Amino acid sequence: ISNDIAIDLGTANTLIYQKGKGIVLNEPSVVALRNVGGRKVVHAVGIEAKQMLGRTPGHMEAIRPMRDGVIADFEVAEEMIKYFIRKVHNRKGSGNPKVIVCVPSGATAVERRAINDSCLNAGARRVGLIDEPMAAAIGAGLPIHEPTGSMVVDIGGGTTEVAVLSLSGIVYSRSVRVGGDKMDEAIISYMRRHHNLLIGETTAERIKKEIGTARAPGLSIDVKGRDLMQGVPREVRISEKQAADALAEPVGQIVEAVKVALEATPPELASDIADKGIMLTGGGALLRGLDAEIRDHTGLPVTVADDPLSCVALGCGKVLEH
Ligand SMILES: Nc1ncnc2c1ncn2[C@@H]1O[C@H](COP(=O)(O)OP(=O)(O)O)[C@@H](O)[C@H]1O
Ligand SMILES: N=C(N)SCc1ccc(Cl)c(Cl)c1
Ligand SMILES: [Mg+2]
Repeated sequence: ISNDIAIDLGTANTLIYQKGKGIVLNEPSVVALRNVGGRKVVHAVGIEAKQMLGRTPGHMEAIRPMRDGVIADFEVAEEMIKYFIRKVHNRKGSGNPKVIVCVPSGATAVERRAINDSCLNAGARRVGLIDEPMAAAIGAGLPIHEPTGSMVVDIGGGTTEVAVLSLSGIVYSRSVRVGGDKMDEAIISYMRRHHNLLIGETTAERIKKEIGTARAPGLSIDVKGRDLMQGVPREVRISEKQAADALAEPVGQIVEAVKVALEATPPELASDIADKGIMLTGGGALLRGLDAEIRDHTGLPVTVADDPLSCVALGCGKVLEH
């Protein structure tokens, strides 16, 4: 029994894999803070904190400290990390925990040092950082040890990360701040402007999951929220076609990010990718029809990973075990 862990520190969700056990934590990357005196104290982390989004009293806030793929608040991020690490600790396990944390290509030296330090402050004896797209690829079952290039497109909350890998190494990587959050935000903007209804970010995510799609059909759901002009609560019906229209902008931006990456690919790797095509991972890959949109605009085969939300955690878990 071990306390060694591998951590997917996502913009929206954090997952921990524990050596010998598998994925033992999967919670929103959210911290709720309460004002006391002039100080902010940690009130909740993870599942409860996300439920507080859009629902806080004045003396509280709920924050996503990694929301845009950068560390927005080092102290809150460190509190989040230490909370999750402490939550999975097994008193029956060995000490001197080794901790692997997945790092997106664009993370800065300052951010990497901060994550290292948070892990040490949580009781880690050793901290290893591994490249996140390597983790995503391994978790998606890509044979990244082969010479032939593989492309992974990882659509998360706050970012989409594209990488080309070969022989166990990253050859190209690019990050854009378009992903699941931009999709939610487009649905929010759509509801405001077309239906005069103000909706919360959690409701927007629910709409995206239930009726969202990258391609117009159709079916309909009830959407409740705040009236734009007068403020009274009310509800409207929204269809798949409407949701498609809402999501078209961020979908197009994701497709463009994939095109930009492809365009940077040198000849031999382009040949490789022309054969194998593109692997989608991340929760954004669950958007109905996104694979088809990418295929259509690139002319390349597009596959959706098995269990796209868990690919990175599964991948670094594999690395942890070996
Ligand atoms: N069924 C779904 N359809 C579309 N998007 C989804 C679905 N399920 C989850 N998502 C989105 O995936 C994103 C989370 O992806 P994830 O890979 O966990 O991101 P991160 O690693 O950055 O935390 C969120 O924007 C979430 O709303
Ligand atoms: N994992 C993501 N793709 S976004 C959050 C994030 C940002 C910087 C670092 Cl070092 C880390 Cl470890 C994590
Ligand atoms: Mg991720």
